[PDB]
Amino acid sequence: GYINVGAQLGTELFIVRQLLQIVKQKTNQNSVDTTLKFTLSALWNLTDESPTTCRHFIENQGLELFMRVLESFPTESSIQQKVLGLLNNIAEVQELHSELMWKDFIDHISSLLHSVEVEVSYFAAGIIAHLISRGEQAWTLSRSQRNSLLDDLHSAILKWPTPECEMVAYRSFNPFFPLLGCFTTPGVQLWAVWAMQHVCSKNPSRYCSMLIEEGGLQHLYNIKDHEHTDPHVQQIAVAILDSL
Amino acid sequence: GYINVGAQLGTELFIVRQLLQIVKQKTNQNSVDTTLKFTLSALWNLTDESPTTCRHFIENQGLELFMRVLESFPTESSIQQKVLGLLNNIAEVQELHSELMWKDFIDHISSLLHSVEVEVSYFAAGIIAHLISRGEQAWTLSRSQRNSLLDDLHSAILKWPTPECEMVAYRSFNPFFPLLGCFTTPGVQLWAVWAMQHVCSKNPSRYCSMLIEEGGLQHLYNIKDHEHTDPHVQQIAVAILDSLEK
Repeated sequence: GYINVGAQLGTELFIVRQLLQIVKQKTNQNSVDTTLKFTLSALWNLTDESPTTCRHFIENQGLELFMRVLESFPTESSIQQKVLGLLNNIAEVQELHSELMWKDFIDHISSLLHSVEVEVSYFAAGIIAHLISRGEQAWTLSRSQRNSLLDDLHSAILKWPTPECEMVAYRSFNPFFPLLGCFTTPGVQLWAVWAMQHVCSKNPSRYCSMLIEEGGLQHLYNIKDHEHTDPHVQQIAVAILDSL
Repeated sequence: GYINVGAQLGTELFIVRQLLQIVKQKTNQNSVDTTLKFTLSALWNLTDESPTTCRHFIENQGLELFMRVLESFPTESSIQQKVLGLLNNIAEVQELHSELMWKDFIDHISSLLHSVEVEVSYFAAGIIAHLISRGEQAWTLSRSQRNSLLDDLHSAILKWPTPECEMVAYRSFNPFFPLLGCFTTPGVQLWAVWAMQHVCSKNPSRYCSMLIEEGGLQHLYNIKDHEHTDPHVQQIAVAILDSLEK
């Protein structure tokens, strides 16, 4: 039994609200506890493929709470991966795009995009890739930054070694397929195919089939035979292809 | 994206721990507020048809804390309803039966059975009907208390007025069906049939179809033909029968 029809949703957004509180007290205490990392992980996981959870996160001042954990724990890369991992999930939500066009934010993840630790800059890239993928009209901050970041995206990826373990898990590749078509912005394209290549080669049982069943092959073959394609994007896309 | 495959179980049992802590903190400040009430509601909903959550609750000192909740707010009937609704979900998980064989726990539930609020009494009854259902074998507490609870369970159900609104929600009637076959212990069936009639009465669009789909009719049709049946248990049988018969 449960309390009333339609009440499970309110319970989940309440849980979000309480987790964010635990984040706010751990940050006031400057206390990098296991409870705090458990909490950032819970938030991260609850925003996976949940625009509703993501919008609740934004409306409870989450974006500013998290800019503040990034500034309070500058040397904590585990904390930085979970923060940015969630912000990557937010970045996937189109209607939340304007909410992320804040300058203290872009400027911060833009710093993290140049972290040499792929477990941190992979998600900073994901955020940026998703935002740029809208671009033109949608970019309401420094048009020089968008054009700058588009090059920093493309070049940070080239430097990335392959990760030790899996840094991330996906239930679906659908949020990547819009990126795959962004020929005019090759770093956007390059993060998506790099992302796909990474998870497929670490755990092909789960992901190679997922990739094929959601039509990913179509998109990858589409990059390949659209031969006016960035060569680094072509490189990875044909490497994902000849592996299936 | 999310942290790693199969990690939603660790995060949700972490949630159960953090909610229990908020209960502990609100109880400690005598703060009966929206946070406390949301947190009880959250624990209630999270234990719905979820033996892992029920077990994590018991393994993280849930039972002790919730009785400390009943003892701290003895007139807060909204708190009591939520507390007893969770404990009713736990009373459904047979693996957990023994963990609820604590006389101090049962004393609380027996006492709340006599509440003048059906919204509170209904859930004490539910914990009791399920526990008496497990059979005199699994009842590691007194037999003189097990039987008196059956007389009280049965006589309480017949005192209850029609509640104003739906008191509870369910996704499946399955946990009730074993209760329907307790011809030995009538008040246990009476809770089951009263509860089904309550939700069909208040929300037939939802429950009249759910009850039929899950094979509830044959369980009721068992009660209509078995002639050595409790009369009150039998009359609710037929009234639900005809109501479901559209």
